[PDB]
Amino acid sequence: MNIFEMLRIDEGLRLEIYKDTEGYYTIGIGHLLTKSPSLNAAKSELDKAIGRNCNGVITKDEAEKLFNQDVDAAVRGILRNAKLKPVYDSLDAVRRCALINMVFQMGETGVAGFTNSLRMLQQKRWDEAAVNLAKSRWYNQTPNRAKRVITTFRTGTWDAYKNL
Repeated sequence: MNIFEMLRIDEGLRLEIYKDTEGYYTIGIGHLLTKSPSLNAAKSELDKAIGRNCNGVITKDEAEKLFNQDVDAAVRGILRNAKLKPVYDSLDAVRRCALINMVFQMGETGVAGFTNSLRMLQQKRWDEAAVNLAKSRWYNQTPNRAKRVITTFRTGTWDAYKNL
């Protein structure tokens, strides 16, 4: 299991514009297009992102290309962030995938806000961090995905995904 397979399980693959859990316009493998209510704004962002007139639909290849960019941007983002970098540096390989997953879903800014949880992971207090991470809007809104990530931080194994 690796970061790509993990995120592909959590996000799914859709080749037509769709609305995410929060109601925003998304395409491919969790690629957020716009928070704007306009399907037109969305379609415009889409063509800009692909470099073609897509008319709301993309190919598998296009979805994967966007996915490759997003994952890369997530990693570079963590590495450039004063709050996340040190946490990332401190973790083992599997747990690193867990942090990457959070950043891909909620952005650098959002994860950087989990101050106390970040501190606990850094200290390797696994159980305590899992309990703190569950006290969030994130967990309440997307509990099955949050649980998978949380289990990953808890155990340092891919058990939560070996099912899926």
